[PDB]
Amino acid sequence: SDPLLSVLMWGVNHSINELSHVQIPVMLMPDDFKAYSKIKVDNHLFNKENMPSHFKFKEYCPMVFRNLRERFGIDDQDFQNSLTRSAPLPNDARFHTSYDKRYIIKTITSEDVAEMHNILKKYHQYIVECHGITLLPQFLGMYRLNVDGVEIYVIVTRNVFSHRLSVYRKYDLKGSTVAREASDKEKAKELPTLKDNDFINEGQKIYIDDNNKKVFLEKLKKDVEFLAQLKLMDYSLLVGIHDVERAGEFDPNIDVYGIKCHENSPRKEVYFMAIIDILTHVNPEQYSKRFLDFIGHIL
Amino acid sequence: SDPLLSVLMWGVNHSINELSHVQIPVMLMPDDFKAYSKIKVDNHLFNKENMPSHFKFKEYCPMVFRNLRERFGIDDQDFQNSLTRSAPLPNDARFHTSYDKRYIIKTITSEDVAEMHNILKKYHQYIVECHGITLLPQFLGMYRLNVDGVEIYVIVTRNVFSHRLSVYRKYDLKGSTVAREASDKEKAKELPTLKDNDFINEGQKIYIDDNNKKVFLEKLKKDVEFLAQLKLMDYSLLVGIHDVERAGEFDPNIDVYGIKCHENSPRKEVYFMAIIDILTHVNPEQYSKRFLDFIGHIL
Ligand SMILES: CC[C@@H]1C(=O)N(C)c2cnc(Nc3ccc(C(=O)NC4CCN(C)CC4)cc3OC)nc2N1C1CCCC1
Ligand SMILES: CC[C@@H]1C(=O)N(C)c2cnc(Nc3ccc(C(=O)NC4CCN(C)CC4)cc3OC)nc2N1C1CCCC1
Repeated sequence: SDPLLSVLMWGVNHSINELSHVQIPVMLMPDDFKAYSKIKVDNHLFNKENMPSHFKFKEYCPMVFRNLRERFGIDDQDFQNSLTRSAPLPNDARFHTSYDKRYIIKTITSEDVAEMHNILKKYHQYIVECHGITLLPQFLGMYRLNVDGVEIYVIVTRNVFSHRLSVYRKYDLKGSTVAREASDKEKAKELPTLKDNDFINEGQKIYIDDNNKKVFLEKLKKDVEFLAQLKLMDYSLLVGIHDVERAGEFDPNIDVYGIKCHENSPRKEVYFMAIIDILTHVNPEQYSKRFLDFIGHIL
Repeated sequence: SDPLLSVLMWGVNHSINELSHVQIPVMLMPDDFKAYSKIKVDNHLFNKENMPSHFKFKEYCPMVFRNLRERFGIDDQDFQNSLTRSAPLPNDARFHTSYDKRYIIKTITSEDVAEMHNILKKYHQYIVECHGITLLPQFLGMYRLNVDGVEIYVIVTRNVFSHRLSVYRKYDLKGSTVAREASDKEKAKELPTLKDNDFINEGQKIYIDDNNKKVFLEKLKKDVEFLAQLKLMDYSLLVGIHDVERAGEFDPNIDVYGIKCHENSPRKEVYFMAIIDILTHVNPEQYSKRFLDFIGHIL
């Protein structure tokens, strides 16, 4: 056990238990976007084996994230279990993934937390309008952890990749002018992280039918315009391919970002694509177009 | 809902959930008697309907009371349910009783808390030696509650009376020289609180067989010597009678203080007797003898 993780599991557990008692209305009030719950814990000569002795836990806008979870088809108990039944696994910007591979837990700066607060209402409204059908990150919770001296902020999102089906290739696409190539140290890992020019060079094709491709690009258009209108940029399209003839039917209700290949595909492939890395604030305007140009071409 | 109660239920719930994860050894260490766990909670614009916005909860020596509960045959989950499933009921020195009538919850002074800390180790050792078979109060938990401005201390004990069988008469016996009579305002309540001279005047007899009477007085002797040796005094014998031919078999494993009447008793009676009010610190020495003289006579 690493203390900051134990506090997170402890905290998510506590937070979801509290909410289970709250009466949940259909609507959020404007105050729900300014809300939080803090808990400070001090154990003197008690419970040394599991928890640290002195820790704080803060949940931002618990009602908003409760409402978002349900809008994204996530039940609070399942969300609880996925984060609590067993520890989240590391990858060390480092991230953790829930033991069941459903959720990602990433450390963010206080600046990112400030930007999240800044866009949360508009983000929530967007999710309402598109009925939760989007390629944007699905934000599920946001927390502050303190363990004697160290303060960190985390956000929780839905995993873009599958919780069963492995992924043998991964891309990260921005469609920028500034030459985007991968480095060689990455290449030597179980799954590297290829970039723009690796794609427009290793002759990578995505075999999805002309309907699936139409829906996707329509979504992508709306999402990216929303991102641009908030003056956000430097986001990527995360692309991940699962070869069936290596490890292939999936659950579209769990692996919500999956798209099957069309019938004429050279190999049985499942694609996982969504937008990631949205919280940084040449400009945002053309970045969106430049992003849309690129993806329209490569797909 | 009265806020201080909600905090207590909340707090007992939280505390028992924490312990459920702790590995419980057979032995307590000396540090366990100096231990505690504090939790401070701040909700900003959140959860107004159930909890107060700002409260603190402190549990003293959680390991000791965990150990005592089990020694008194109380399971932590049942204890939890009894205090949490529905609110405790008032009687307003005021007290509350769990909704299932199993437990008493009384407010105490910081001075009482200090005295409890002072005697807890010796008290625990006494419970070990008598294998939990005693007429002393069964202390099950001790807490501090804060709700914005107001700080209170509570202790939890097992109810001397039954959780089913009603009680139509109640005495409170010290066996003092100083004339002990009841007042008339008490008499007009559903169950008054009669005192020494009400007993040695209304010709009250306790019809228990000569064996039951032998065991009881032996216990009483040991208990009271223990109390005296801690320089404690001003405790009473709480006596409560249940007439079967008004409202009578009981569970000796729940109503642990009950004694059936012998076969020749004029009416079918069940007696509930135990020591109460021990935490005040002419002297303690003879008070014990004086107490023992009286009870030997009246029983
Ligand atoms: C909130 C961060 C952001 C985001 O916005 N969302 C929505 C997101 C959703 N899902 C994922 N999923 C994964 C993305 C990359 C990897 C990956 O690179 N895995 C390798 C596997 C082999 N080896 C152990 C080394 C690492 C694994 C993922 O989950 C299995 N990542 C997301 N990211 C990324 C993660 C942190 C920065 C970008
Ligand atoms: C920790 C306080 C102390 C103690 O040490 N123990 C062990 C204790 C264990 N059990 C009890 N039980 C009851 C004792 C008295 C009464 C009683 O007087 N009830 C009336 C009933 C009708 N009406 C609503 C008005 C009040 C009810 C009890 O439980 C049903 N009391 C105890 N007391 C006493 C309680 C506070 C001071 C003395």
